[PDB]
Amino acid sequence: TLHKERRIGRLSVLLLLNETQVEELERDGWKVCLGKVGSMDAHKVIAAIETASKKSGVIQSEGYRESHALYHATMEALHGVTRGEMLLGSLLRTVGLRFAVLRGNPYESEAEGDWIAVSLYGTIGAPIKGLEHETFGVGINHI
Amino acid sequence: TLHKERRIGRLSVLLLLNEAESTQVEELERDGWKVCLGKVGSMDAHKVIAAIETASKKSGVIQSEGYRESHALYHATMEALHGVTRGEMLLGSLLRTVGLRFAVLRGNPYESEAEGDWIAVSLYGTIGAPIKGLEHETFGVGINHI
Amino acid sequence: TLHKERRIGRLSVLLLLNETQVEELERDGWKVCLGKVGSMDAHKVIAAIETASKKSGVIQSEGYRESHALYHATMEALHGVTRGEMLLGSLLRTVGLRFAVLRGNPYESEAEGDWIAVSLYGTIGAPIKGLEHETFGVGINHI
Amino acid sequence: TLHKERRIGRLSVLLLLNEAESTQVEELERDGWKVCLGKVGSMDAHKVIAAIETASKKSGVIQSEGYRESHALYHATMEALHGVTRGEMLLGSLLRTVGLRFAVLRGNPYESEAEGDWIAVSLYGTIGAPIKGLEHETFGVGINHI
Amino acid sequence: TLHKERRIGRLSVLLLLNEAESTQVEELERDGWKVCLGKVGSMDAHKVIAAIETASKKSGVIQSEGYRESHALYHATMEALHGVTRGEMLLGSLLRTVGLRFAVLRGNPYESEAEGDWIAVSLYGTIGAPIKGLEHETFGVGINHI
Amino acid sequence: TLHKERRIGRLSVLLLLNEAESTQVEELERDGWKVCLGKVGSMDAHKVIAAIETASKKSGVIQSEGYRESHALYHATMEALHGVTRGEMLLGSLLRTVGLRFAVLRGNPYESEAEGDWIAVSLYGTIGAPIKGLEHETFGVGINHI
Ligand SMILES: N[C@@H](Cc1c[nH]c[nH+]1)C(=O)O
Ligand SMILES: N[C@@H](Cc1c[nH]c[nH+]1)C(=O)O
Ligand SMILES: N[C@@H](Cc1c[nH]c[nH+]1)C(=O)O
Ligand SMILES: N[C@@H](Cc1c[nH]c[nH+]1)C(=O)O
Ligand SMILES: N[C@@H](Cc1c[nH]c[nH+]1)C(=O)O
Ligand SMILES: N[C@@H](Cc1c[nH]c[nH+]1)C(=O)O
Ligand SMILES: [Mn+2]
Ligand SMILES: [Mn+2]
Ligand SMILES: [Mn+2]
Ligand SMILES: [Mn+2]
Ligand SMILES: [Mn+2]
Ligand SMILES: [Mn+2]
Repeated sequence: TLHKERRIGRLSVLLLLNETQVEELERDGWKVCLGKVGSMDAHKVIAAIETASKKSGVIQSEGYRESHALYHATMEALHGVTRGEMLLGSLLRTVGLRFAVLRGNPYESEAEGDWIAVSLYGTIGAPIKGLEHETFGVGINHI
Repeated sequence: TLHKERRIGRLSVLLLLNEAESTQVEELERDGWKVCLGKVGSMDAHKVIAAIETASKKSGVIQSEGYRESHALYHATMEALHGVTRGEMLLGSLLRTVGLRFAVLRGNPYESEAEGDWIAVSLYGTIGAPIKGLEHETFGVGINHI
Repeated sequence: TLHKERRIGRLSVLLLLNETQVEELERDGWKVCLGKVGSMDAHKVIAAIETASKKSGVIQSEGYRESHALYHATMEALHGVTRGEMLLGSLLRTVGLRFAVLRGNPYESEAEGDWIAVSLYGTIGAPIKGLEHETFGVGINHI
Repeated sequence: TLHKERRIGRLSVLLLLNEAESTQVEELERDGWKVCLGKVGSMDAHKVIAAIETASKKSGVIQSEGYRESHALYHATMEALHGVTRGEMLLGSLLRTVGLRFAVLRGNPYESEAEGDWIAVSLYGTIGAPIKGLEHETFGVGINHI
Repeated sequence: TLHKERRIGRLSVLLLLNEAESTQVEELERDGWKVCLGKVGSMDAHKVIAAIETASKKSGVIQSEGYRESHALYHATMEALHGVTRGEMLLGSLLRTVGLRFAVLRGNPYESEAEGDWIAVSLYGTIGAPIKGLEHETFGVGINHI
Repeated sequence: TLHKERRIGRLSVLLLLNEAESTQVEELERDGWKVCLGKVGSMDAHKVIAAIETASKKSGVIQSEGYRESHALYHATMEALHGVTRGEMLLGSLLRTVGLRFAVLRGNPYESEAEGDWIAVSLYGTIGAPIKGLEHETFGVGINHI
């Protein structure tokens, strides 16, 4: 059962859209990461979220287990951004994204352990400036 | 070019995530924005499409008669369900259910008036098993022209 | 190398859209089947094409090999009709379709054997009359 | 309701499959139809999207300036590539190539003028390995509102 | 680094395809593996998932309480179904059915004791028309951290 | 009806996972099966496909000339890749790579001599980040009539 006050998905988004909310979240038991990425190569958008998440202390740089949790969460977020085909550049479109990574327990029971949320917000469009609209994605996984 | 003050997607989400109590709906409307808000919980994805659709028709978000409007919204709803289902646009057949809250926002988000009106379909809620506690959050935003 | 005069895909479509072209095609070495299907259940659209194909002599009712060839071809056609999600009814949409099945060799070499083409044309829309547009699909497989 | 005389999809295909030599383009145009025709062969799917797009811009099928037009056509091209790729919208990364012919038709296909204008993207050609003979036919039709 | 002697994927599959007075489930358990075997035949995916989840909770492979382990086993099954369905995670609605045998394995397949527990869902059986003899083999394996 | 002794899927997989002075390829060939084994590691799907196709044509599993058998082996590989990629048939473009071992088997797995020849492509290895130790097992099997 989700704890009304710690819905990690909702929080990672509210954090992503508003222009230190991080301090507040960190004051509560949240591990938080933030970054920007503009690319037409999905692997760059993925490598950046991983690099940022490991740089800050959101997930362990050592081992595979947390990288697995984060990778799959990003994949679930990239789904909301690409809507059907997980392709950017190859389908003549590129993204300018802002992302947010949260790690912690969103449930009432302490036995649920930590979970990780990957959130993406920005524009998706043609390889030109004024040719795009908003794109959103949120990935949630157990870690 | 886009607007810092009129990003239909961002806005539509803000309204979706906020519980109370103030009227963020009044603000958007007063500002040339057609807005809809409803909540749907189903094991059938078609019920979620119908729900949003109908509400978008009662509240003059889109036109009740015709198809051109109902079409731009169908794909918006669809593109919103991708973020929600992430891969397989299936719920009950995949032993999963959704408890959702939705927001349909219609209006032009561009600096240039020539871009015409657009519509966004944002979704939020939970996705998990048929049983109550087992689940986590699920998000989805769809932006179509109209 | 395809034989300019016997492009099975092109022929199954030209046959599907025009209001006996079948006789002519049959006069050449083509096995042809025709039918109509209106449904919100994909399995019905699939079972009809199979039933029609076996009734007429397009494929063998006996055995699995030809049913396999036809099933996969229909699946490839259903892709063009559903565009992304192979769902009709469950995604609040239904179809009224006309289909065409062709069997024969479309290549210059006789060693290419027979191939089978599944073609679909009609409307895809809401569970209401004047709320739809055209949908098309063509599946091609070796048999 | 639809028209027996103005089904943008059916028509767009007829023009695509016919080789000569008469001018079926003259007929459609004379009858309030924006029409485009080109051929593209690529191992890169983006080149097929660009090709159709650009031609639709040179020939005033859609508007060169703005986005609202370029958007309705992108999804049409996309929905057309589903019929072509059938599952994975990939070509070269899946060791396959396409030799295509495309037709972009813009105009209203409904009995009621209120439905506004629509655009269809039909594709036809071959899909097979990089080598010449190895391949079979491939078809795809995309219909978006605009 | 995957400990060459404890490759959870490979083992679960070998168990799955083994015709054997010789219990392999015994060895696997003597060694720290929690093992579960089953069989479910159906034209409904949600029944296969359900069948695997219930067998897993009854035997001790995963916890009956809490979401965490259920979430882990769910996505793992999902990934195994991908191999079985190859494209469209649908059975009856695409006029096809499956007769599966299934293994679920839990343990640490790595050298480092920090990797913790992982889980593998493995499927093997047939897939084909509702009619008895028209079908061919199908296989699927999903691995996930738990 | 799948002849219990010649289940092409199961065999190809067992061969794939077998550590063995004991050649199984021998028995399979003594019995009418055309067998091919290989290994390809890469972050490019088109290389895996290519690798399988070349090995298959060099050894005699499929004809080097004509499209028919190539078309058969192509879709079969495609279906096997689905299990390996589970959702997105992409490797490097999704920051991941695979180290596969592969078997290709050709023969009639049915009782009736009319079913003719069928073909199975089976894959097993790892999938994970470009960096050495971060990965887990992956499996895939595609069956098709040839
Ligand atoms: N609007 C498109 C992206 C795009 C590319 N070019 C123009 N638009 C989408 O939904 O992804
Ligand atoms: N975790 C699943 C939903 C679910 C099904 N059962 C339990 N949870 C998802 O991401 O959609
Ligand atoms: N036009 C939709 C179908 C639909 C259902 N309801 C309205 N439209 C499509 O592309 O499939
Ligand atoms: N047959 C493949 C294309 C192909 C690749 N290589 C040979 N043919 C398809 O249906 O797309
Ligand atoms: N051969 C089909 C199953 C099937 C349906 N009808 C006949 N066979 C598959 O690969 O899923
Ligand atoms: N675990 C991923 C592969 C991966 C990419 N990065 C790390 N691991 C998969 O299931 O494909
Ligand atoms: Mn993984
Ligand atoms: Mn549509
Ligand atoms: Mn099959
Ligand atoms: Mn778009
Ligand atoms: Mn989940
Ligand atoms: Mn093919």
